[PDB]
Amino acid sequence: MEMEKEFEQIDKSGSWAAIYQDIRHEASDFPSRVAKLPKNKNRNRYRDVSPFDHSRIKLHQEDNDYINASLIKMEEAQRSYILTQGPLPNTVGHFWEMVWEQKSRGVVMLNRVMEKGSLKCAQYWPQKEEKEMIFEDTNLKLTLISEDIKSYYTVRQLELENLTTQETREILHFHYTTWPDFGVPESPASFLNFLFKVRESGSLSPEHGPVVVHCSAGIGRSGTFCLADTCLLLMDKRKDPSSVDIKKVLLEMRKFRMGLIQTADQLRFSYLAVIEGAKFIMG
Ligand SMILES: COc1cc(C(=O)O)cc(OC)c1OC
Repeated sequence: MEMEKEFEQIDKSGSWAAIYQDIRHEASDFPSRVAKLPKNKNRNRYRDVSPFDHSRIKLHQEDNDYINASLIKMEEAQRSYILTQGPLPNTVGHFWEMVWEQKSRGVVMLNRVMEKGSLKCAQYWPQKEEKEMIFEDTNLKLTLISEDIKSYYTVRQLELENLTTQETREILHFHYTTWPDFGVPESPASFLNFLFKVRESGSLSPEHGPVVVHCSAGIGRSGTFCLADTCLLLMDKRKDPSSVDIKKVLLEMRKFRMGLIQTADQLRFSYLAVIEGAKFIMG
C-alpha cells in the first residue's frame, strides 16, 4: 500500500516499534564462520556484527583474506554495494586493498572520526597534500589531491598508487558530516542532496566497480543510504511505482548483510527520505 498512506498510519498510531521488530524476526540467518575464527580477532570492531560467509569480500591475499565487508547485490534494480565497518588501526591497509581490487570509484562515509567523545574509526585518509600516507602491509600509497568543504558534506579527491607497479587510481571520497550524535536528522533533505551528488559523479554506476559505504558498524547509517537509493530507483523503473514496498526491499538487502537499519527511528527516517525523494522524480 502507498507509502505515504502507510507512514501516515504508522505514525498516527505509534507503531514504528512493532513494525521494526517484525522485520527483525523474519530477517535471514546465514552462517558467519569465517569472521569468527580466532585469527580474525583484530579485524572486527563489533562482535554482534558480522559478515555472512556467502557474501563476504575476499581480499586477494594468499595468507588472510578476511575483511568485515559485504557485497549487497540487487538484482532487479541493477545495483551493487559494499557495506563495511569503519576501519580499525590494523585494517586500514586492508581497507584500501579491497578498494583497489574491487575497482571502486567512490567511498561513502557517514560518520565522524570521533562522535560522543569517542573514536568511531581511524583517520584513514591523508589531511594535507604534502603529507601522504603509506600502507606497508599492502603496498599501497594514498595521496590527497583536492578538498571541497560544504555545509552538510565534504568531497575529497584521492589517488591511490600500487607501489609495486606504479599504477595509479583516482578515488572519490564523499563524507556526510552532519548526522547527529544522537538520533536521526529532522529533515531528510540534506542526506537526499548528498545521495544525488553521489550519483552525479558516477560512483554508483555500472562501468565502475562497486561503491564502498561505511559508518561505524556498517549497518544502520549505511543501510539507510542504500535502502533509500534502491527504492528510488525501482520507482523510476517499474510500471507502478506504487508497488515498491520498503519493508520488502530491506528484508532482501538483509539476505546479504546483517542488521541493516538499527532502530525504529532509523526505519521511519528511511520512509521520509523515500517519500520526499520521489516528489522530485515523479514531477
Ligand atoms: C508488483 O510487482 C512488480 C511490479 C513491477 C512493475 O513493473 O510495476 C515490477 C516488478 O518486478 C519485476 C514487480 O515485482 C514482482
